[PDB]
Amino acid sequence: TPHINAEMGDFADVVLMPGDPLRAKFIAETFLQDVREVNNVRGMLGFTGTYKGRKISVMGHGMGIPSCSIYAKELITDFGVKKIIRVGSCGAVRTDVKLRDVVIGMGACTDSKVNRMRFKDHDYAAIADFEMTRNAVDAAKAKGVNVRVGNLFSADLFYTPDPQMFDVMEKYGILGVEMEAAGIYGVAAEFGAKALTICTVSDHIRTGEQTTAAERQTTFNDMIEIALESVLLGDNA
Amino acid sequence: TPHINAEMGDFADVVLMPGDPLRAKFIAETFLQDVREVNNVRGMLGFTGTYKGRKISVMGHGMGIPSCSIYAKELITDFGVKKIIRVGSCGAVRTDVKLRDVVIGMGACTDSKVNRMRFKDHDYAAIADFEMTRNAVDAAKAKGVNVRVGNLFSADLFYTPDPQMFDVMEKYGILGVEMEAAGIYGVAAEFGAKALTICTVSDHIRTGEQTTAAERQTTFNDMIEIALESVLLGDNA
Amino acid sequence: ATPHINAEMGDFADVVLMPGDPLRAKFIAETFLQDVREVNNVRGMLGFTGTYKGRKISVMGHGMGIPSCSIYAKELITDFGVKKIIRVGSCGAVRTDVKLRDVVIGMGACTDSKVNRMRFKDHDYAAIADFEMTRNAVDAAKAKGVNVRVGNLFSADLFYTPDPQMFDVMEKYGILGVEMEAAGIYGVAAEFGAKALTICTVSDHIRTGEQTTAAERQTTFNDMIEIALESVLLGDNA
Amino acid sequence: ATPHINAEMGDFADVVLMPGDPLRAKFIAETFLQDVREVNNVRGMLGFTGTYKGRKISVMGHGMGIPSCSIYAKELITDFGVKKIIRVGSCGAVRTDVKLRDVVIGMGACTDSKVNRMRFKDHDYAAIADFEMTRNAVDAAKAKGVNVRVGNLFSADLFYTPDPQMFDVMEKYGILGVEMEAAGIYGVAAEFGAKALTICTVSDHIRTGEQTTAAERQTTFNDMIEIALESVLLGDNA
Amino acid sequence: ATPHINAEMGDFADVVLMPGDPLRAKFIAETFLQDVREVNNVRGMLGFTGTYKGRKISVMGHGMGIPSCSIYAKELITDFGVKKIIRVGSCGAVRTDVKLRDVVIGMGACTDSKVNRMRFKDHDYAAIADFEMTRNAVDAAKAKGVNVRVGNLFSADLFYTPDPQMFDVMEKYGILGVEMEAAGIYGVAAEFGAKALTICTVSDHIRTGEQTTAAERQTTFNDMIEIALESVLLGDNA
Amino acid sequence: PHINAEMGDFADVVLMPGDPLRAKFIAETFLQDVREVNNVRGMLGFTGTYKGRKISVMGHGMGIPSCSIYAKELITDFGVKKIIRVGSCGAVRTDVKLRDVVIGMGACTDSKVNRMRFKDHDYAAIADFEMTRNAVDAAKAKGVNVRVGNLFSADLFYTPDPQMFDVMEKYGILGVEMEAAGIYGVAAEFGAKALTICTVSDHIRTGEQTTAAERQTTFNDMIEIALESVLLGDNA
Ligand SMILES: O=c1[nH]cnc2c(C[N@@H+]3C[C@H](CO)[C@@H](O)C3)c[nH]c12
Ligand SMILES: O=c1[nH]cnc2c(C[N@@H+]3C[C@H](CO)[C@@H](O)C3)c[nH]c12
Ligand SMILES: O=c1[nH]cnc2c(C[N@@H+]3C[C@H](CO)[C@@H](O)C3)c[nH]c12
Ligand SMILES: O=c1[nH]cnc2c(C[N@@H+]3C[C@H](CO)[C@@H](O)C3)c[nH]c12
Ligand SMILES: O=c1[nH]cnc2c(C[N@@H+]3C[C@H](CO)[C@@H](O)C3)c[nH]c12
Ligand SMILES: O=c1[nH]cnc2c(C[N@@H+]3C[C@H](CO)[C@@H](O)C3)c[nH]c12
Repeated sequence: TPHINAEMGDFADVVLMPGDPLRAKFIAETFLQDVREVNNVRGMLGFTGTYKGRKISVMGHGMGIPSCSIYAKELITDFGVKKIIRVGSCGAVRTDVKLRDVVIGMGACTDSKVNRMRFKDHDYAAIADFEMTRNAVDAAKAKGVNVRVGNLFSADLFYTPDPQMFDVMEKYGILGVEMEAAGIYGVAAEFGAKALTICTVSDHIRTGEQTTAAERQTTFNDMIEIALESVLLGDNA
Repeated sequence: TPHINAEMGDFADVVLMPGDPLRAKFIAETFLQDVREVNNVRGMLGFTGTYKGRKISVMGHGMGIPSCSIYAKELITDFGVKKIIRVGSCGAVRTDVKLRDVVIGMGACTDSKVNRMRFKDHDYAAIADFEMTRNAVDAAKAKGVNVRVGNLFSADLFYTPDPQMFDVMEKYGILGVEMEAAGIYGVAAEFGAKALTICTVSDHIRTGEQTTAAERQTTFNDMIEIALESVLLGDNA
Repeated sequence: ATPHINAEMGDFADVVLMPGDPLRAKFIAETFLQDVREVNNVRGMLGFTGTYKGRKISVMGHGMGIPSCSIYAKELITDFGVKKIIRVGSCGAVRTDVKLRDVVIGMGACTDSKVNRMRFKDHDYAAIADFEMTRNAVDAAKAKGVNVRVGNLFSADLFYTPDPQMFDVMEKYGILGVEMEAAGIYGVAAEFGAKALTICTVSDHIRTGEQTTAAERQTTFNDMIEIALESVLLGDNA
Repeated sequence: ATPHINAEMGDFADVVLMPGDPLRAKFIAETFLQDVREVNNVRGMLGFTGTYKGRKISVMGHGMGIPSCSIYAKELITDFGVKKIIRVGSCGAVRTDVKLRDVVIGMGACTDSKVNRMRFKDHDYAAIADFEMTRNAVDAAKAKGVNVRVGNLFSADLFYTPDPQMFDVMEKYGILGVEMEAAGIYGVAAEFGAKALTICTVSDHIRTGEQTTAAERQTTFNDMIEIALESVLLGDNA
Repeated sequence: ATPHINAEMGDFADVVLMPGDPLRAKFIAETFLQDVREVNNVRGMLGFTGTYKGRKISVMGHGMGIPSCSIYAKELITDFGVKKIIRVGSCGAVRTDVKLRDVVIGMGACTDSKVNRMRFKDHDYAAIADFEMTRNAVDAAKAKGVNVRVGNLFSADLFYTPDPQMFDVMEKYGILGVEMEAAGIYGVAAEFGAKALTICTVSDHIRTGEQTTAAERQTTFNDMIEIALESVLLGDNA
Repeated sequence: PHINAEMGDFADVVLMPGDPLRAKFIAETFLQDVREVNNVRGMLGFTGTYKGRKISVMGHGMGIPSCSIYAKELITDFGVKKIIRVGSCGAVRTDVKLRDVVIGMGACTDSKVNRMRFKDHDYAAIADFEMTRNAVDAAKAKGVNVRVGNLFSADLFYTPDPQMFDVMEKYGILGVEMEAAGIYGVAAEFGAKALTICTVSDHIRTGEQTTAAERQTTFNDMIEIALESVLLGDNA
């Protein structure tokens, strides 16, 4: 394809995907052994290595539902990928969610039309795989990292013309605003694979508190430990 | 209210709700001790008793999203109910789902407009509470009952003018078609409570197999054992 | 053979009155009809057949909301040969000039349900009653000396609506009562080639909170039933 | 004055018949009314006032389509005090049992326009006629010996539709005629607190392709006009 | 042979100027063309053909609103061989920097109609003009010394809108004028493989309340006509 | 969070491909005195001169949600007046061929973004007229045949509704890409100007495809046209 210049075999059966290809590089270099770069078309870096002896890939998916939908579809159909774990950032709308909290999207709401296009303009509930979600919760408990599990909201406009929607999201308990989960979940169902999104809170939409671009690139490590350990728990169940 | 003729305290903090009030009567009489009838307005029978010493209520919610939304809302706001477990029936679209299989709706798709009305016409992912879902999966393992966990589809028209939509549901891995879960999940989120739907497959939309009215009323009991045992798991943290 | 109705063909009259509440159906049958038999009780959704002034009449609950009544209406028509359904409901008022216990006739029913969009290529289906059944009801009310208003109902999906401002829009557009069923019954009647009408008694005022008791709703809205039954006789004789 | 009507208050009767075609309005005024004066001609949209059997009546074109007729109907109601509008239209049939020159009465009007969604918070507004006006029309037809059907019209935005399959849906749902205006007139009437009814003569059959000529539509659809005018007299007399 | 146009193939030029108002079409033809003949008068929708500087040109009313103009535009294209339509309309301004009598050129047209959703599987169809026709109009305006703005129109279905707040949105997004047709004409031109452009003169200012008279709209918006006619000659000579 | 540059680092005109490596190629190949001004998330951006005139080029990533972020921030935070997207697209018409250049006077879409801006009505996502004319005139001067008309900005490359391509073809859509309608909505929202010019990299019907290297470094016509169009705009 125009998007992935790898050969079949180059990816593991599980791929962790941040939006930022530079965070994918940092993740692979910091957590994995015997790392090879396996993709670089359009600068969208992907890598394969081992974590505690288990093959794991890590590859950026870019920002937004249309970008990540391409990469996730191709990994599943063209490279045999079974599980995708998005390891993202997100913005908090709830006053009881703080910067650097880790949130797990058992569901993802969205203002995109992509799932309506798949589902005859009805409401498709964009959900994670249950066992992957359980694995992540159990991994977080073993690492002593607090998590909340619930709904994300995958937005199409970061610079939204309707900020009042944040109040609606908050009323409905949305844990974090990001731009991808509902898309990845729709692709996973469409093409018969499994996915989960875990995010670290990088911005507070109410308070204005934020992290730097450097922090987002190299500093959200709890979520990656949880993600990797969750894979091992899923293998051994 | 016009729908419930009970006093606060008459209901437990957890209520199991089938659509059929006669199934509610059967559940209470068969599984609970010291049962009392606490509601009978419009014939929508509700009961309260104990299960292994633990206070539990069971009450009908009627058919369809508009019916069950009324009862779920009132139990939460007027009677202090913290958890609702819908114990329903459903129609299968998948070739690997059989009559009497028990399915757990971690999400519920829908063709209703009710969540759009709540959510500014965007896609609200109607999801169960994660811990209640985990409790149900764990209770099923302990009871030796096979389950599948994933998406239900809550339909507004049992007699649908669009049977092709079943093919779409199948392609997206929908485990069962019922008429309520998405509405119950929307209410639970709106009013700050927790819910889960567990259903027994009563019809197969592809094979044409159907159970009788009597079977639906009194024979789908694995789901009830799972529901009740899941409550006890939830209490024990 | 259906999961919803445990009757045999023949058990229902060609005209069925339908309240949402099966206990109201029981009260209607026992109060207004002779030689009554119970003909359905699956899911507690009581139905009955008797005679009114010698004419066969059935009365059966349809439950709350469009998805509930759609199932029962469809089955009565296709499986039991029912020609006419008259919903005999309650409703909540939004207009200042509509009062508790007024009787309102839904020539049309607006809705916030998606069911008619599903039937009609996502366009606007005008959910309307049968014209002659509507005329029969107006004439029967006139003959009884009971005032009625004839116009639009609004069939809501959420009794506990997250958008109460919509009641203002309903009032501005002259909606006579809010209930939860008419637009669904009208869509089923058109889909399956039968006739329907919804008549409702105002049981609540949505602006003021004025309310009737559960017992009042179940046994006490009699004018609408006399109007419904007499309207059937007018229709037979026309 | 508005850009659309160059008449003075008082120039219109409290009842206005409205065909889409200003030349049919001219025909109606010349053929059925006495003491006629022309009261509007802006944009060629001819309107007239005279008397029928002594009763003041106006007749004015509304143009083709919902956006055109919405402008005229609103202004007549709010600026000229009009109480009742009877659209006297043509329509295209989709049913086999509906034939050229049949008269149909639109107790409701479905639509593929977005205008009533704009008025009604994107829900389904059931665009309905006034009940008494409808009854008056049905009764007048009976007195004139003209067979009518009473039911749903479908008010299309696109005469040359990109979705002819929709006609099959219309036919299933018993749609009596396809025109382009009623649902818009009924929305305006409700919005601004007046009463309206649409009566149409079948001028095309969508299935057989048979079409009446322009001249036949302009000056030959007498039954619907006789029905409309007599229906007004019925409405006056309770 | 259509119900809407009583003309023969060849009666129309390959280019037709279309205002909404048939009386403006008459004024345009009589004022600007030589050897004029009337070629349509069905429904009072006057159409004419003559020459401009020796070049055959037609001018015909399209009526108010998308459904009206969609019928005439389609038939001109498919039945009379028309290749270009230039709508020469009026519009209402929402911007503070747009004044009465300004000429605006609609390289695009937004809309609240459902017609393009019906053509385009309920997605967003960008209703655009033909580029070269747009260029020709800009260049003709420069040659005629007439200031123009080129950008988006908004084609409304409800002149009497229940949502005046939308004007604030239009203004934010730079909408140059509110009219009722352009999006519909552009949708038909794309559907049937022809070319269109809408040029409008500001007749009302929605914020200041300034309004031109019916007479002004009919006969005084002539800069846009000079631009339209000269733009055709440029298009021929490219 | 997305751009690590100071005010003044971008020219008033920015060319934007989706591919940051194509941005690098454009800067290296067509501009002088180039410096890299952004690299956050790998989304490379550069500023240099074309025939003496200051010009920037920066990737926008794939899809409406990605490019809407970059375009917004360039306008509001970096004072950018004109954005010219220099993209690829897939053809659906039989008379549109690989390597053909197409100019999006308008962009249709299946995204909800403009509905969210425009009270759920139809916003006609259009280019700036003069930028469009400049590009057409520049193409004529370069002797490059262009078609000018509607693009279609898709949200799903791997669409579940391939029948829609038939509808696009009927309606004359020149190319399918994933960005224009979003960039045009942002430009209107924040009061700037934009145009999309694309090279056909795929034929959606025939299956003809250019390689990834071809997309990255061989679509020169559209770049020459974009840069020359800027000079025409300066001088008109
Ligand atoms: O405030 C926000 N709104 C929407 N998404 C995010 C995210 C998550 N990301 C990061 C990135 C946009 O900065 C896109 O991939 C989605 C962090 N903060 C926010
Ligand atoms: O085939 C089906 N379609 C939709 N729902 C159900 C259900 C679940 N219920 C049972 C009941 C309708 O029979 C309503 O409460 C939803 C079982 N089978 C089906
Ligand atoms: O305030 C109201 N909102 C909606 N419906 C009703 C009705 C009519 N019914 C009664 C019942 C809900 O109480 C449902 O079947 C529709 C009475 N009051 C109201
Ligand atoms: O075949 C049809 N389709 C839609 N409308 C009409 C009508 C009614 N009119 C007549 C006119 C278009 O001819 C417009 O005002 C609506 C007659 N025939 C048809
Ligand atoms: O304020 C306005 N709103 C909508 N359209 C127009 C127009 C343009 N026309 C004129 C005519 C309505 O007066 C219809 O054909 C559209 C001028 N002013 C306005
Ligand atoms: O076949 C296609 N469908 C949708 N977009 C494109 C494009 C244009 N791009 C390239 C890139 C996806 O390959 C995204 O930025 C939009 C080229 N070919 C196609």
